[PDB]
Amino acid sequence: HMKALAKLEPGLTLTRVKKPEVGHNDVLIKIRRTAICGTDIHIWKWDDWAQKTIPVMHVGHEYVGEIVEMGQEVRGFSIGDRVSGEGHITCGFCRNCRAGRRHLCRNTVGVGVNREGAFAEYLAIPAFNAFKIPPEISDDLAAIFDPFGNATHTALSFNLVGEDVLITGAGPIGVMAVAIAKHVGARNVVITDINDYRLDLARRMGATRAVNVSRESLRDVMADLHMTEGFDVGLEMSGVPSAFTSLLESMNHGGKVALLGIPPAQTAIDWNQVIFKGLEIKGIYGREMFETWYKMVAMLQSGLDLSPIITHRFAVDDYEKGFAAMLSGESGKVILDWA
Amino acid sequence: HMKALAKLEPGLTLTRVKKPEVGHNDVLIKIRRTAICGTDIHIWKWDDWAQKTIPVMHVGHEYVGEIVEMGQEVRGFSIGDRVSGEGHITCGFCRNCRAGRRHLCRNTVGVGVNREGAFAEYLAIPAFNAFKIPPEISDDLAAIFDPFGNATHTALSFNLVGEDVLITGAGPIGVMAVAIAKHVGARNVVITDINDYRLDLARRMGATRAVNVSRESLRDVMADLHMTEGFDVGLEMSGVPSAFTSLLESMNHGGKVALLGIPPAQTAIDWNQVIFKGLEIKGIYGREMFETWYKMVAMLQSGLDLSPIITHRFAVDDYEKGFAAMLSGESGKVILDWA
Ligand SMILES: [Ca+2]
Ligand SMILES: [Ca+2]
Ligand SMILES: [Ca+2]
Ligand SMILES: [Ca+2]
Ligand SMILES: [Zn+2]
Ligand SMILES: [Zn+2]
Repeated sequence: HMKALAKLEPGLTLTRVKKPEVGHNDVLIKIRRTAICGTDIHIWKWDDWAQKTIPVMHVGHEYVGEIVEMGQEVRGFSIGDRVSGEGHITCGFCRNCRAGRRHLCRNTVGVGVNREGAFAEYLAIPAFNAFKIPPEISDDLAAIFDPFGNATHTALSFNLVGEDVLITGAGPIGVMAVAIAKHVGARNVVITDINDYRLDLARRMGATRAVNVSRESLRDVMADLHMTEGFDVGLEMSGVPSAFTSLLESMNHGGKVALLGIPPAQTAIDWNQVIFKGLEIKGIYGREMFETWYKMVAMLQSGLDLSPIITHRFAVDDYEKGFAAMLSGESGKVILDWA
Repeated sequence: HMKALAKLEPGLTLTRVKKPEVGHNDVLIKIRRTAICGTDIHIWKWDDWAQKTIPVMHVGHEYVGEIVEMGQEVRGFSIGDRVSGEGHITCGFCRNCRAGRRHLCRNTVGVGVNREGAFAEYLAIPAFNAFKIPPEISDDLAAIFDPFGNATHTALSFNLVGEDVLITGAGPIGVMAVAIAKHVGARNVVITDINDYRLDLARRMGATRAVNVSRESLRDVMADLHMTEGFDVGLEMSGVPSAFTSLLESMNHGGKVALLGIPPAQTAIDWNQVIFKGLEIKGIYGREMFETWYKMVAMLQSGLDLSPIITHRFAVDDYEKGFAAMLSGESGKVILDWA
């Protein structure tokens, strides 16, 4: 049996459950660190989709661990390799899985959502959903590779060299996009939100301005920076309609927009912004490919500093405090330690 | 004095007006052919914007003619050169005009809208808004260079080689985009509308299928062509919300969308189509640059056949019949002759 954080009955209980089975193509991962994700607080809340999807089962899916066992068909891994992995495990043999487009596999299950999650001592997943972490990258950073991949997918969508970048949303992914943008040559990087704590973190991660748009005018900020013509690149991270609206209004002619945050169903936009300015809008799908993760590793190996994004660390026994910190909204990523 | 087609009092009267003045940087064009544009029928109707903007003045802006006079500062033109030209004349000396982005000039006037138009024996415009037509291109084709430029701007936005292309809207610009798409290597080219006449013209210009979506199911058509995965490229020409909705639903993963038609203000779209499929959406601004027109000439010189797009020709005295044909909706482009 193994210790785990489960939805036994809101909240999560520190339960105890049997270890997972290892198929012919599975790796067995002994978990070292797990981050608390935005999906996780929905489960903790026993909220909308939480009451509709969780089997009731331990949750979680942002993790790093060391391989302790593998099936007899697993290729390319040693016992002892440190790995992180994706949030959704796929079939691995369909045409789409075989070509790396596992976001297209017709049989995806969510780790910690549809099946056993990473909030347990041991995690079994298919080898093709695992990603080896090199020893120069810490466990805490490895544990957030999945949201880092979304930030990278969004922020590297366009060339940023000497470009002015607007980011709407200072959640963890938006804050990582700030640091990426400066790393890859952006000029002005302006991020907006309504949370002073999250924006202060963004400033510490290199934002030119971190603008609380309920306290300060984005237009004023642009005039302060001598860029009244508008931004070259906009990364929409929040999914909030007013943020999207303000981002489109703030783009210059020929501006490029990456859409990561998911708008509500009846979101109307001013398509005159898109057409008259010739904007390019690119949807950033949720489940990035491992080619993104290889660029992630390379950036970390080049001195990209993501460390400020980790604001709280707790032992797994003290998981209650980690969800509290996440809930306040005054946190970056929160790490649970399983040592 | 010169003969002209004016809004003297709905409809347009064959009036008689003084010739235009020639500034230092103007060319004076003796008009040969003029096409009836979608803006023109709005003026003929005395409709929404027509009652709000026309000075009451001769209208029109799709033209070809021969230069008969020029100002003393005009460069690069001979008396006798055949020219077409853009729908909006600009200042020509601002930073944006000097770099060819006259769609960005802060002082643009609409030919036949804000100022004297092309429905007259003589037309004066700034030399930098004129474009020389080579002798191997007929006058009738030259007269439609402006909508042809919009079709080219839209259809060449993406690489089409071996790609399946969906075009929504079989107006003249959509029909020209069909012929362009096949010329530049597209595989399946499917166009939709609700007008059987316009679709039949599209079929004659090379459409794989021309689908009346009130009589026939686009989904059925795609299953007939073994492309259930969806289209690679979608060109939205109509501005109709249901057409836009159906186009987004019909794109495959990684699909590319060019947005030429202008949606109504409160158009909501399903952004899940954009994000989950990773679609790329590009706004096609109304006033394309002359780099587009040079590609247009090159395609015509390579055997692109636009001739079927001209469905009616009338003398200028018989202009009443030309507006009648345009109004029925059973026409391609309609040419008025001024010889
Ligand atoms: Ca991810
Ligand atoms: Ca710039
Ligand atoms: Ca045009
Ligand atoms: Ca295809
Ligand atoms: Zn699969
Ligand atoms: Zn200008």
